[PDB]
Amino acid sequence: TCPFYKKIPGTGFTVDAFQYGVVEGCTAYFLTHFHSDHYAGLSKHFTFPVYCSEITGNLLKNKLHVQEQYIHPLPLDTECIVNGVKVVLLDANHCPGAVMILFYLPNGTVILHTGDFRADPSMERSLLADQKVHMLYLDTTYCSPEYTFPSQQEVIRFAINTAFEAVTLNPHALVVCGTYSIGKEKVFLAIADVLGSKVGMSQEKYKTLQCLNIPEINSLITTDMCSSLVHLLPMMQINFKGLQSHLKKCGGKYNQILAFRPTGWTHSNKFTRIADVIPQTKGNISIYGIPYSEHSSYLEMKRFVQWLKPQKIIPTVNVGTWKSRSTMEKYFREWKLEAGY
Ligand code: NI
Repeated sequence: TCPFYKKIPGTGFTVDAFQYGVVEGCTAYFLTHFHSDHYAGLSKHFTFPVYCSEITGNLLKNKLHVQEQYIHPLPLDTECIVNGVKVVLLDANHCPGAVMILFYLPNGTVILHTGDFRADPSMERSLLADQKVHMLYLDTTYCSPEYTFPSQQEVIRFAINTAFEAVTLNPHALVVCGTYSIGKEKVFLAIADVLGSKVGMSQEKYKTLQCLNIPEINSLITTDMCSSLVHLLPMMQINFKGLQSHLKKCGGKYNQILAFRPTGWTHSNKFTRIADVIPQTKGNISIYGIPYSEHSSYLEMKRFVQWLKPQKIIPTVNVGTWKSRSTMEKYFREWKLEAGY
């Protein structure tokens, strides 16, 4: 049954609630981004209205085969009316098409649902600056102080230099990148750019990237593996056995694989810097895990919430244990006391 933290009170609205069948009294279903835990339930046999971004729209149409009539895309940074309630979609700085949603309730209450996000100081100069937020439904994925990680810019610099070096030393070395969802496209595209290659992928994956309104995308990707020296594979296949297997398949064109696994956080972040990261090697195969996060670090989250100063916070991640809930409420109190709201 639909949990409370996916219901928007004083509306007929839910957010990311597609796996509970028909939710008693919902007139419009919001989808924040195209990730499977969030869209779980949608299919071609869905007949209620779905509100989302243009890009999340292209993906529901073309990947899930939801029918054109039930997909309601909205532009970002624009005041829009939906069943008599003013709403605004903002960029969540998560994966492509990922949005936060502001609800302006008839009674004067104002609600922000972050979906998944990586908080940034640039959000402090959006339409959020213009008025007061009473409730915050918050992505709390890394809501604990141990969770530190570098900026996206730093991680990309590391990857670019690592790849460029290894390929300038051995022109017969292949770079391979893992993927299982949308998001994190920058890793493989920035590596391809430094190497003057296009990225090579399956037909299912090419299709997915065609949905994302990436500028000049036809110039950056391809389904011809042979012409491309950066290859995407399913993340499951990023291990010694899977890569060895894939090296066989290239037909004596390459003698070395360098590979990148974009992890989230990993306990090595408590002891080591980005500059100091080392791969796992076995023969002509090396695999780097790199901490490219599309979620807030603890400090980024804290800063955002302290600037926003909401009256109530309702977490949407790590809600399933009493220990998690309790730990989060302590950090929310600390934040509120340190900042005076
Ligand atoms: Ni997500």
